[PDB]
Amino acid sequence: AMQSTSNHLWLLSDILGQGATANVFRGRHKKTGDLFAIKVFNVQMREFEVLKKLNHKNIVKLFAIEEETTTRHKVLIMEFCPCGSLYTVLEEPSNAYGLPESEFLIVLRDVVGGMNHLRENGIVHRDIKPGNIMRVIGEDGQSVYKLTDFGAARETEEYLHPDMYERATVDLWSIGVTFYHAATGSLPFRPFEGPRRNKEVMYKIITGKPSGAISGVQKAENGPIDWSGDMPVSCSLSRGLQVLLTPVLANILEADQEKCWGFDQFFAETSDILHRMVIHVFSLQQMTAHKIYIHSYNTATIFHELVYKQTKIISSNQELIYEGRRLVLEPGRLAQHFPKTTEENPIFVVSREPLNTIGLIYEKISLPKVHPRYDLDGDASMAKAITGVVCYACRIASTLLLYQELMRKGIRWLIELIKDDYNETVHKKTEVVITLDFCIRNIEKTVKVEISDIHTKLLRLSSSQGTIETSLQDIDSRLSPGGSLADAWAHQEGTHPKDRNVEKLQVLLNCMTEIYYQFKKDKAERRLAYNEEQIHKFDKQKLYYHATKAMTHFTDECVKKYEAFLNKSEEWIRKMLHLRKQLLSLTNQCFDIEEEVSKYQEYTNELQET
Ligand SMILES: CCOC(=O)c1cc2c(=O)c3cc(C(C)C)ccc3oc2nc1N
Repeated sequence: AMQSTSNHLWLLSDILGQGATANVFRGRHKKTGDLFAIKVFNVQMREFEVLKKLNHKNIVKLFAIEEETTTRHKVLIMEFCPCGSLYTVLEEPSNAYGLPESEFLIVLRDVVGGMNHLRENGIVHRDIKPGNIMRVIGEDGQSVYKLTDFGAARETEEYLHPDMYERATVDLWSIGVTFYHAATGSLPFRPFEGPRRNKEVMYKIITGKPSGAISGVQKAENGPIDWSGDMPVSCSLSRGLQVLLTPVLANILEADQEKCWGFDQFFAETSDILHRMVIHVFSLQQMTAHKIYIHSYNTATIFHELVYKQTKIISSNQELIYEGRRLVLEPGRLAQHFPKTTEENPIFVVSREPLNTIGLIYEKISLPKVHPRYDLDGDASMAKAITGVVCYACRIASTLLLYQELMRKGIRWLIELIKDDYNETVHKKTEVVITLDFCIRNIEKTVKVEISDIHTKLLRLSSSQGTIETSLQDIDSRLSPGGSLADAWAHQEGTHPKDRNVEKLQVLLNCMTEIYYQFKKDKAERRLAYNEEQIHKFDKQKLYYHATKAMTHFTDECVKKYEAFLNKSEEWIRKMLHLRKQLLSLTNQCFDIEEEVSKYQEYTNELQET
């Protein structure tokens, strides 16, 4: 069967949504064949017309309105979103523990712009949720998010207000729940098992929320509630974004609506975050990657303060390396004039004073046990959770490999940087002995024409200078490829891209995703055949074997060699800082000596009787 209008037609199997006042399917155009969303509604045209006049990038554009053939049902033709809704995107195991940062900033940008455009024209939306946010591919390949379903008539639950759960600011609540869900991959207020079951406990978590906290989870049967005003360790965003995002959520999820943040200050603080640029920085001594969110007009002084807040490194000790060479940021240089940085090519921050080692902080997760009981909904949910765990193992393994590669590149540049400091001091020593060993014979040039006070002390300069000479060659001996500061252990420890460990985990991940997606098809068709049933259980045992092999290769290879590379890197960090301290001493001694040679080059020239 298929219904139609004057210009469109649509089957019934291609159904996307159904209500009591309208029914939404996908359909074509009789004259063009393009795909459109069709809301067959099953006076009121007043608000339909003013909604038809809208035109914004982040709004599902309501095209036209027509009449159906059989019944004169007033239908609405809308824009079709093949990629689905944000709720659909948050169910792919790649986003099980949070969206990527670039996609998260896209969501925050399009949602805020769409809501501002609705308040600007005076349209209210009660339940803003990931289901009401659609995804459409833009002309530049990047996702574009559009709003829909704002205006209906009736007769979710986890996104309601404490005033409303007993059955704008009230809508800003569902925004904070949506943004926490998109950033963490999970709901902020989770009772034990489904919130639909412990609906009475949900009211306890919402109204009894302490100020400043954003999360509350009950991890046991009738147990307690773990509160936190901080993002979980499994969050996909960087700490530079979490520090700017957390106060927004904490002050828009405020219980008493008298102290909600308000949309005006909300739109201002969000636009402040979106107008910022990102600068990738990598702490070589701490082995940590960072993303500094700074405005295009701030100075390098504020940049050093943000690096301090992420690393506890005093701005007076921050020394920067970029593309092999030094990087001196003037205290007034604007941020938009810095060198452009990526995750693969960041700015390296190092301090002359010793720093502790951290590495990568991730939450150790195990595999959940698979239930041999045949259950379409149970195995579909189990497959989703276990595939998201392997996705998390893929992301951590790729991050560990990037850390090791950035350590290898940063260490190489640091050694070639110390080499330049060495060749600078030798150039200065050779610049001052050219007058020391010269003026000492200028003295004896006058002797053959008391004075021993100069000689018996000037010889104490070359005495204290040859000690620097043998101390410089000892420093150079460590910079030799066989010295104590070798560069080969980085090529011997840890994992390399030629190992292709990330590709092996992604291959097992694609097999698990194929099985999970087939389980997603099985859950819909609530009954399977005998042969399809055996295939379902065969692939479930294959899910266990796939994830077991993935976790085994991850811990017994990716993690183990990473810990060995990091542990061997800490002793090289200590020895490197020891060499920089000695070289700085041998450097300043040449300066304190060159002022004495300049002091005695003129004392030997007395006044003459002329
Ligand atoms: C009332 C507003 O609803 C839309 O406007 C709209 C919605 C959707 C979808 O939820 C959708 C879902 C899927 C999967 C569940 C299979 C696939 C394609 C979809 O495409 C959509 N297009 C729309 N225009």
